[PDB]
Amino acid sequence: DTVWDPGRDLFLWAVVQNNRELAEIGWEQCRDCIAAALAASKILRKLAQESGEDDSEEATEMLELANHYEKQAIGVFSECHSWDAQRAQKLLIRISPSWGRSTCLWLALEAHDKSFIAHSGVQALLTQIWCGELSVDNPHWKVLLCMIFFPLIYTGFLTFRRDEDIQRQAERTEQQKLAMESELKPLNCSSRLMSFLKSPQVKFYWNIASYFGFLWLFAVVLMIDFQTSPSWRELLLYVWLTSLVCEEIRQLYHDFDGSGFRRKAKMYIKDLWNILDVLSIVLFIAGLICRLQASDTVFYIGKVILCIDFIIFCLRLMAIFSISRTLGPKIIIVRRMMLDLFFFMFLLSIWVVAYGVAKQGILIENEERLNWIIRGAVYEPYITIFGNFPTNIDNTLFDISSCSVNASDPLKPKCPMLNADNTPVFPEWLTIMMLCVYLLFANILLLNLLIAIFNYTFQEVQDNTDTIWKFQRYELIKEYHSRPALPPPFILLSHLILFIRGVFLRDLPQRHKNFRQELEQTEEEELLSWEAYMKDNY
Amino acid sequence: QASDTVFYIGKVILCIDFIIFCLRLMAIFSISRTLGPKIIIVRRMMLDLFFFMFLLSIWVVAYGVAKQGILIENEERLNWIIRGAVYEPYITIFGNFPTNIDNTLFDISSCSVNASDPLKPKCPMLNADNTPVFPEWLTIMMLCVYLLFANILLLNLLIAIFNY
Repeated sequence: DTVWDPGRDLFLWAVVQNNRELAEIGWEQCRDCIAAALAASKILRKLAQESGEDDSEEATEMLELANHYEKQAIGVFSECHSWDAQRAQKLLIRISPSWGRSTCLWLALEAHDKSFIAHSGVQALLTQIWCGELSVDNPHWKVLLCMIFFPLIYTGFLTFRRDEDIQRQAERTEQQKLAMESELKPLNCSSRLMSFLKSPQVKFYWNIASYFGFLWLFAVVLMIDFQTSPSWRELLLYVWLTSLVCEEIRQLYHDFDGSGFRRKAKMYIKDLWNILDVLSIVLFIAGLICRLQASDTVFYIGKVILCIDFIIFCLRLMAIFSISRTLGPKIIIVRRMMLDLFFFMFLLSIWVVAYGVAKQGILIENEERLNWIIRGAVYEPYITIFGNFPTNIDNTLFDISSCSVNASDPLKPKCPMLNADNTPVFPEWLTIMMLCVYLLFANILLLNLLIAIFNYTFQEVQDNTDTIWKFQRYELIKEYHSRPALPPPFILLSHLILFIRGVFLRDLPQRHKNFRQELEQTEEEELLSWEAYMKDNY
Repeated sequence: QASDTVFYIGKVILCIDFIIFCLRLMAIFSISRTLGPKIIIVRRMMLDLFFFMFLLSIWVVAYGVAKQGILIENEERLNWIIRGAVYEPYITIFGNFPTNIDNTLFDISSCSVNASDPLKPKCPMLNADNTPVFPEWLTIMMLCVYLLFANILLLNLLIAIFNY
């Protein structure tokens, strides 16, 4: 390892001391370019976010320089993409031996470069990867219908990359022959299908089908099949849950940056949507302990916890429907304004408690029943505000309250205090006027402010959305490419097969064999000379 | 065709087609400049509603299966399962909130028998006589959180799409 180029030594020495006029000379000397520019971007952003004490320097100069080298990298790549894209992707994938055998895409990905990853060629690369073996630009309706009937693929209803490239190559050859006048693999017949059943667009649909199947099975075990002893349906439930846990654990340790511990754990625990799986897998096991404990009263609470966890297992499907571009920026706007509602509800609750304590204090004597105090002080006003205003006026002296006794026990509040017989000493129209002022302040003045917050924020947030979704689009795609092909009911058998392959003591994976690529010698030399010529054009 | 039962369905299809013959008049009232760009805006945002309705329907099915699973034993009647699991929550969400609290132990449900047939659901399971073993205020609190998430958090997003 550690091959010698003179270029990166001078460039690195110029970069780490934050000197612009040396670095702009150094970059024109480097053999390969794009990897160097993105590497300098990552070095400077790490060095800025670590220092934090010399506020002026790190706050201005290093971030300006890092954004500048980001702009240089985008410019060089967009100049290479206009020429001939089919070598541009190989430029984007390859291992660069100069910078420590890391690739180029990973450097841009790690360094939080939102602007380089939104460039059109890299999005086309990700779409061509996620799209699998079957060629892109084929509409989803056809794809799902081909998933419905398996031999329609062998008949041919969706186009393929191999045959399109063969036809394009034959057309180019015919064009060259016609201009004169006046390499590419052939297509397989049987393995067509087995190659179709590995693209991630297929596995996402089979996994979402198995996820609806899990919801069906859990509902039919929870409502109908529950008993004090386990059935076969509940055993199928058990094993299918543990299969989901096992596939999550095996997709931890087989990712890239696999060497070492807790880095991917620190990556995973950071964000909000992982909390749901982390809660639910624990609470399910708590339910199984309580379920198997086999007691008189505990069995009830064990059913209770599991009925609570079904809400969570239903709730994490909405994050799965974040993938689509149409529903992508919708959820983040709902996520953004969650915080204000609790403080707003608190502000309203102060007002309703005040109204209730006043109302019950005015025309009612000291009542010894604390449950009647709370039910007529917080509850009845909180139930008043949402009813309709002609329905809300429910005010007479004597309908159901009883008070000759201290507190008729069977659900009777204390009567209002009376001066004349069947007459309130307090005028009823004072109650009417007070209730009108109260509900007038409640409806129009509070909730319309609450509404008014959301519309302005929604209008304001529109401009910056396009990028973060693309970054998350990569954050999704890499998972399913490292998942076994079988649906999750059988992921246990493939996990066992993977472990039995693993204990064989032989390990030469094709794991990410379309992410990390190592070139031959002459292809690399001609490629680097090509891109250096493109930089000198730029 | 002049049959016993087909004549009914033949009247049915024609009564369906009258909706369509009434529906194509709105496209005729696209000619005027005042009503011209109005219809295209309605036409543009049709697609999102189905996905939004699906997202809401997941939440209501979850709530219903939880609610009927908690305080009711295994019921053999599949029609009662679907009517108390999908329908009663889907009818709950559009009623008014004081009207929505319709919760007592014993009004119309009958369960000494496996399933009184004439439109009677199974009774909630009881510990004491005429008392739910499950506290009623837990049902109240759960329903408050449920309708709080249903009203303000979903449909205002649905509204917010159209204005922008």
